Amino acid sequence: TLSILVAHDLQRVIGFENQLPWHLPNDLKHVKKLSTGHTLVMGRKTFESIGKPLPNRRNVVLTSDTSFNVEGVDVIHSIEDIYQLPGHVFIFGGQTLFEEMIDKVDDMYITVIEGKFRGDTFFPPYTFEDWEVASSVEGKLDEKNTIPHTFLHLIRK
Ligand SMILES: NC(=O)C1=CN([C@@H]2O[C@H](COP(=O)(O)OP(=O)(O)OC[C@H]3O[C@@H](n4cnc5c(N)ncnc54)[C@H](OP(=O)(O)O)[C@@H]3O)[C@@H](O)[C@H]2O)C=CC1
Ligand SMILES: CCc1nc(N)nc(N)c1C#C[C@@H](C)c1cc(OC)cc(-c2ccncc2)c1
Repeated sequence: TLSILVAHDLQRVIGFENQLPWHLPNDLKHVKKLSTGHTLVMGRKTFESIGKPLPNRRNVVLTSDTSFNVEGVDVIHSIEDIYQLPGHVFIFGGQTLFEEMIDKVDDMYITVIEGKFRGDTFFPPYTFEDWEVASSVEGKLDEKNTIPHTFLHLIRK
């Protein structure tokens, strides 16, 4: 299985100055649940914005930099290398990788942040005409999660 995993706002904003424009604990819990034991694939900027691999899953970074070798990180150099990864593989970001992979994924796990943030990086446009709603779950609000959000699992038609 090849899946996208993304949090985007109402305008499909995903990033601002190599950070997430929002803090949402629930969505981190969502990601843990979903990806632990599996593989995450990310572009070099996405990785470098955190600088440390996520524990308890396979962290793969795509880059043209042939001297990239962070401990706990496996490296790939082409889009093609993705199809050679065994298991459930999550396209994890960022914008440029999402743009390359959106027409190739089986399904998408989208967290919709029901807000409008300033951004410089965006999830590619998509229409529901192409995607079946497998599930739509409204996120729960509290003191730690103050921003409305919806977990969408979308499967290609
Ligand atoms: N909200 C969310 O769910 C997510 C948001 N983000 C955000 O996205 C932003 C980063 O996005 P973006 O700027 O597009 O960068 P990316 O994370 O997509 O990384 C881009 C880099 O990945 C490498 N790469 C991509 N495609 C290829 C290829 N086909 N062959 C070889 N290398 C390739 C290149 O690295 P190199 O230059 O070294 O060759 C390229 O410069 C950040 O702001 C981050 O916060 C990221 C993930 C999720
Ligand atoms: C969760 C935010 C998020 N939510 C959703 N629904 N999809 C995503 N693809 C991302 C994402 C992402 C990128 C920016 C990322 C890469 C990374 O490299 C492994 C570590 C983290 C991270 C680890 C723990 N705490 C904060 C951030 C985030």
